[PDB]
Amino acid sequence: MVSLPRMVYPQPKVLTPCRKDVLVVTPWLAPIVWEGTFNIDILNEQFRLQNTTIGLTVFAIKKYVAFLKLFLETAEKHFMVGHRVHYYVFTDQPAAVPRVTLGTGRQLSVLEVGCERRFLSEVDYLVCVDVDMEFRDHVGVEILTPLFGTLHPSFYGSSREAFTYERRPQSQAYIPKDEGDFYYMGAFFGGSVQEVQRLTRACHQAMMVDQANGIEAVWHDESHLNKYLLRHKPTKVLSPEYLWDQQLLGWPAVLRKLRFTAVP
Ligand SMILES: CCCCCCO[C@@H]1O[C@H](CO)[C@H](O)C[C@H]1O[C@@H]1O[C@@H](C)[C@@H](O)[C@@H](O)[C@@H]1O
Ligand SMILES: [Hg+2]
Ligand SMILES: [Hg+2]
Ligand SMILES: [Hg+2]
Ligand SMILES: [Hg+2]
Repeated sequence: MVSLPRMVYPQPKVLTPCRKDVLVVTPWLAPIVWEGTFNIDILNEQFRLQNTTIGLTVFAIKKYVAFLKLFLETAEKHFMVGHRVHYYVFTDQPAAVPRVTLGTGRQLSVLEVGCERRFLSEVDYLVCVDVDMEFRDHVGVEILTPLFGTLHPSFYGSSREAFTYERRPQSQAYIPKDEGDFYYMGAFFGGSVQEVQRLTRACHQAMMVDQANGIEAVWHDESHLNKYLLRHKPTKVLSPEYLWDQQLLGWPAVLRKLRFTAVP
C-alpha cells in the first residue's frame, strides 16, 4: 500500500538464476521459498508497513506439553522477529504451559481444549505447526501469502507415484497415480486467516464424510491437506528448509539453512 523508503541493496541479476540446483517457482507461478531467492530487508519493509500480525497455532496435548518450552524459546529467537506475533497454544493442561519470556509486540494465549471469528480480528495470517519442533534459523515474512504448504522432507525428490497420498477411491482424500504436484507435510501450513479457515473447514467436512463411509485416510489430516492443495494451488510453497529432521536426513547440499527441525 504505502510507498517503500529508499533502500540500498544488490541489483537483481536478470541473466543469473537464483538457484541452478532447485525449482524456485511452481507451474502456477507460486514461488518456492529457498535461501538465495529472497531479500529479507525488502520483504520486512513491505510487511511492517502493513503492521502485519502473525498468529502461530500449536496443539500441545498430554505429554507433548513438554515440548512447549523449547518451541517457544526458539520461536522467540527465529520466528517473525520484528513483527507482531500472537501465539495460540491449544492444550488440555493450561497450568503446564511454561512461562516463556517474550519480546515486545509478541503475546501468547492459552486455549484449553477438552470462536474462529477471533482469529479474523486478531491476526492477518495464521501459521499452523507441530509443537515437537525447534527453530534453528530464520523463519520470517518470506513465507506469508494467501495460502502456503511445505514440501515434506522425505519426499521432495520423489516421483508422484511414490507419494504416500491416499490411494483408495472410497476416500475424499483420494489422489490417483497420475495426479499430484508435491507431497506437503501436515506439520507446517498457513496463509491468510480466511484461506486457512477455508482449508480447515473443507478438510474437516471431508474427514466427516470419510468417517461416515467407514474409512480413514492413510495419513489422516495430512492426506486431506494434500488433496486440498492439489485442488486449490498454494500461492507459495516452502522448501524443506522449513520442515526438516536432521537426525533422520542429515544436512544435504540442497539445504543452505535448516530453519525448523524435529526434536529427537
Ligand atoms: C524413522 C521413521 C521415518 C519416517 C519418514 C517418512 O516420514 C513420515 O511420512 C509420513 C507420510 O508418508 C508422515 O508425514 C509422518 C512422517 O514421519 C514424521 O516426520 C518424519 C520426517 C520424521 O521426523 C518422523 O520421525 C516423524 O514421525
Ligand atoms: Hg536470487
Ligand atoms: Hg491453524
Ligand atoms: Hg480437504
Ligand atoms: Hg487439512
